[PDB]
Formats: sequence, structure tokens, C-alpha cells
Amino acid sequence: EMVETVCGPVPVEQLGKTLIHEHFLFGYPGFQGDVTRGTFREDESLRVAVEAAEKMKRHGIQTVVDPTPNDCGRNPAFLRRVAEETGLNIICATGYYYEGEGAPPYFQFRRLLGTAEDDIYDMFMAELTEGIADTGIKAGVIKLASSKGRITEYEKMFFRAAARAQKETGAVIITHTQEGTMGPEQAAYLLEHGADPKKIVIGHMCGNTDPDYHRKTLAYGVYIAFDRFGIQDRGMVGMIAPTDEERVRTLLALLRDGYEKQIMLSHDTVNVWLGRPFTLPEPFAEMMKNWHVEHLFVNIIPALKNEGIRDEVLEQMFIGNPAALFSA
Amino acid sequence: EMVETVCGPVPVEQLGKTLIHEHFLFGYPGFQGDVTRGTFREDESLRVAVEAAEKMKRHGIQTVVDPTPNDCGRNPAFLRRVAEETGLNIICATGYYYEGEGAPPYFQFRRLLGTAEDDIYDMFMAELTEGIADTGIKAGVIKLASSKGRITEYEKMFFRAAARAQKETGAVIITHTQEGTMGPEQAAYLLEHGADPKKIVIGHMCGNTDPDYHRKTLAYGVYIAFDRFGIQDRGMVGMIAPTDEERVRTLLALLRDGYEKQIMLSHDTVNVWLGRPFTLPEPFAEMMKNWHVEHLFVNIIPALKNEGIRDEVLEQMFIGNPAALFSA
Ligand SMILES: [Co+2]
Ligand SMILES: [Co+2]
Ligand SMILES: [Co+2]
Ligand SMILES: [Co+2]
Repeated sequence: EMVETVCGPVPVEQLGKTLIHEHFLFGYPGFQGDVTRGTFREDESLRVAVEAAEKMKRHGIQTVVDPTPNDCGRNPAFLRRVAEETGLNIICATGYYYEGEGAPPYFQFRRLLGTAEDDIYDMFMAELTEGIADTGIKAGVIKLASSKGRITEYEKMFFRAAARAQKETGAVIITHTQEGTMGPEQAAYLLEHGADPKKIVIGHMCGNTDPDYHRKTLAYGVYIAFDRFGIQDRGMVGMIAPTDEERVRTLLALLRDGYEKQIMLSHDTVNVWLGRPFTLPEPFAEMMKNWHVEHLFVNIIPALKNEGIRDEVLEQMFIGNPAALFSA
Repeated sequence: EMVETVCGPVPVEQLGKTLIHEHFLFGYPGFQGDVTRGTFREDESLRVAVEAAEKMKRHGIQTVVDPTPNDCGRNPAFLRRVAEETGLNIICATGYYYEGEGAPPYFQFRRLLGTAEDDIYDMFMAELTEGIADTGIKAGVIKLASSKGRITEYEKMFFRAAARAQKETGAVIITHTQEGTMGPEQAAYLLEHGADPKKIVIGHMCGNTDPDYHRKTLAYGVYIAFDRFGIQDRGMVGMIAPTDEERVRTLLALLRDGYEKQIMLSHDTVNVWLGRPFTLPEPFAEMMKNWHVEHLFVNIIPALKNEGIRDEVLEQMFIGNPAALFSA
């Protein structure tokens, strides 16, 4: 009945309206090496993060899960300052970024020592139950991710460690999938290893526009997240994301099938980029103009209500699902 | 006449006896994410590093080049504290780790933005001429590395940026080669982009055991470094490295061939590992039993003198070559 937040344990019944995937700070691994030209401006960053939090609060949001991975600039103390300033509950994660073009050598080195999976498991337990770094702050979720079209051997170490930690703690697992792939594979692999489907959120499911893919994932009993609202088409340099229009189409088909108790919604904003600032060129910026923490509320919700979605169903997704997810 | 150290500019004539590649601190990229169970032990680390510096001083060493890359735990403030304490000159680097399993998310994102190569140049220039972070410390070398059998695209950006920065500043370039490949190609590539061979050290050359490969590299006018004495066979569990007896055989062929003015020697020790402590299994710990900062002086040099290597040849390598390398 409690969940760990950056301000300590909070009753799950008090989380209220929740955004399941948003980043106050985020940096792509490697940002740390660009410290000279890409210094962290903590005061200015706290201001921007506090403003983002207040914009969420504008729409009744009481809780945010910020699943920034350990190698992507996760900063629990900074998050505590945001929470203390705004009264928002913020839940952070323990986890590493997916492999990408290739695995970082640290845990690859330890795999060759034969201890990597055990070390990762130990990291998860420490961070879920003892405290992160120089603080007593505990993570409330394990963050996993897989690559496009495969869960790599590197990534599987974290999946196995997460299932183990999940069994010991009852902690929630949040994932990120790359380019609308591996949703069924993620669920199947975690479930093979004894993870509880009612404690799993398969992320970035909005990146696939085929409801049959969503149904194949939903059949495992897991939650899914349409968590990149506002990231449209070629707006971000990485991939080609779907449009919001396509997300909404996909979502409405699932809500019409009555899957509302398995779906959560978010934007995956990055409110402060770590490392050196950058700009997007004119036409793509236009594609990203709605990528902000209010978008779901001021744009997506009214579209859904005009399409016949009731407040009961919306509140199931924003309130009921997070409460169930984080409950025993 | 001057080189930037962690204690500011120092006359090159005062560097004296030098180790061209040793790490006080090092961690594999990713170590930062394992901070909870792999804390930086500030007290113990300074003790172990200061001691390492004392051991080097005891065999006459006055200067150490510590080329720990930016993404591998480079900490110029900490190195300054070691220098302020022991009087040892420490020269640090600006650069990133090699690909090899895949480019890190950060400069890969920037590569997609199209600004990466320029950002890297800008970083080099800033860290060579202005200061690293808030430390006021300037790097005295640019550190580059390439992958096995190939200089990749990610890698070439750093090579071209280094050539460019070397032209502006006259800074020294130190490289690392992976598993005895690409020595000639590194040299060729840098020179093709305007770099000065008298300011380049091609490293880990001891990883190759074919003197033809060395001669091909030496033909470009660059320095080469046998800089991994003590790292034997499969001891570092990732890769296969030569034995020291293979290094000596190779080195003797080159010394017989009168190459002393282009050769430097080192151990590439890691005196404090960043991230979580670990233990090498007992077969590999044996292979590595000589990997420490005194190995050259108590074991390798004696062996060389017994095969007729003269004091003035050794002094050319440890004293004259660094002096020439850092001189305009
Ligand atoms: Co993600
Ligand atoms: Co995210
Ligand atoms: Co190296
Ligand atoms: Co090294």
C-alpha cells in the first residue's frame, strides 16, 4: 500500500492522477564527457523543471513517474527539489539504457567476469530497498529497454535481474520498446522468469499502429503505455514516429474493445536536455510543437471526449490504473 | 617551451623522466550508472593514487601522462590534488573512448544532427586552451582511439577534429590502437589531415608482434608506444594481448634497428578502478600479477640491459623523447 517516491514512501491511494513516463532531466549516455561545453546549469534547470511540474499540476496531475535511467542523468536529489518545490509526487527508476548501436563496456566487462547479472540484480535491490547513491531516496520502478527487433544478450541480463528483483520486492517494471517492436517478446520473457504481469508496463506501444500487435501484447495481462504523445513523424532525429492522429486511432480501437484497465498515457517529454544544447530545423520543429506536458490534456483528451470516451474511462487510465499497478 | 599540466604550464625541459600512459583513475563507460554499489571512495582513492605517484618517483619518474578519456572518469581536479601533494607533473587529456562495440548514444545523436565533428573540435579547443569544466585545468594531449581492423566513422570524426585542433594549438596527440591493428592507418590518416608526425604517439603498438607493422608505422615519422607492459595474454578478460616476452622480442628488433628516438614505454596501469570493486579469477590474476607502475623498472629494463641495451638508449626513451614530443 506504499510506493517509494523521491520524498519517501507515499500511500498508493494518494497518487491520484498520474503521468507514467516523463523526464525532468535526460541525457543520452556519453553526455558526461561533454562537461566543458555542456555543463549542467542546476538553478536554471530547476526553474525549467519546476515550471514543467506546475504545468502538469494545472491539469490535476499529482504524481509523475520519471523513469530516466541511471546512465542517462538520473538525479534523485534534483528530483526531490522539484517535488519539494511543487508538491508533486515523483517516482524514479533504477535501470540502464538499451544497447542501441552497441553495449557500453562497463557491464559487458562484468559479464566476462561472470558476475554481471548478479551485480545488476544487486543494484536493483539496493536502489529499490536501501537508497540511491549518497541519498536515502529509493526508486519505485525498474526501467528496462530493448533494441529494435531484438532483446539483446546484454539487455536480457537486465530483464532477468529485473524479474528476480520483482519477485523479491513487488516492484513495478516499466519498459521502453524501440520503433514499435518486441512488445510481445518483452512480456513473454519477463513472464518466463516469474515476473508478475500486473506489475509490468510495456512502453512506447504507441509506436506501433496495428491494434493486433497491441492485442498480442495485452494478452499477457500486462499494461501498455501510449507514452510518446506529441512526438510526431520525423520531429526527432532518431526514428520516424507515428502521428498523434494515428496514436488516437489506435487507442480508440483498443478503448472500444474495452482494454481501458490495461492502458496508460504519457508524453515522454524531456524538459531539460543534459549535455550541450541543440536546435531542431524549421519543418521538424513544427512536427514537435505539441510535445509538452499539457498536450494530452488540452489536445488529446478533448479529441477523445468528442469521439465518445467518458470521464470514467479517462480516469481509469490516469488514476485507477496507476493505483492498481502500484498496489499489491 | 611550455606544456599544460594539471598544475598549469610547465617548461618542457623540466618534465624529465616520463611515463607516457598511466591511469590514476579509470572506469569503463557505464560505471557512472553503478554509483550506488560502486561509490567513489574519495579518501581511499587519493591514498592509493598518491602512493602510486610515490612509487613512480622512487624509480626517478617526474612526469606522467594520464590520458584517461572524458567518458572514462577523467577527473582533473583529483589529479591536481595528487600533483599538489607529490610534486609529480601530471598531464591529462581531452578525448573519448573508441567505438568498439558501438558508438555511444550522445555523439551519435549529434552525428545525426550533423554538428558532431564541429562539437568535438570545439570541445578539444576549449579543453586545450580555456579549461576543463570549472577546474581551470587545460589538457596537454588529445587522446584518440580506433577499433579493431578499422577506423570507424564515429572514430574519424575525432581524428579529423584532432588534426584540426593540433594545427591550431600544436597540442600532442596520443592514440590507442585495438589488438595490434591500424597503426599505419592512424598515422597516415592524421598526416593526410595536416597533423604533425613529431607531435603524434601511436599507442598500444606492443599489441602487434610483426616488426614490419612497426616499421610501416615508424616510416611516417611518428612516435610509437609500447605502453601495456604487465598486461599479459587474456588477463584483461575482454581481449587477447601479447605476453611481455613478445613485447620485449619486438622492442629489441626495433632497438637493434636504431629506432630509440621514436619509442616510448609504459604500463597503462589502472591504479583506482571506478565503479564497483572486482576480482580477477585466479588464472587471469596470475597473468596480470606484474601489471603495476614499477614493472618496467624492476623487471623489463633489467631484461633489456642483459641483452645489451645501453643507458643512453633508455634515457632517450624515458627522457629525450617526451622532451622532443612536447617541444614545438
Ligand atoms: Co524510451
Ligand atoms: Co523516456
Ligand atoms: Co588504451
Ligand atoms: Co589507457
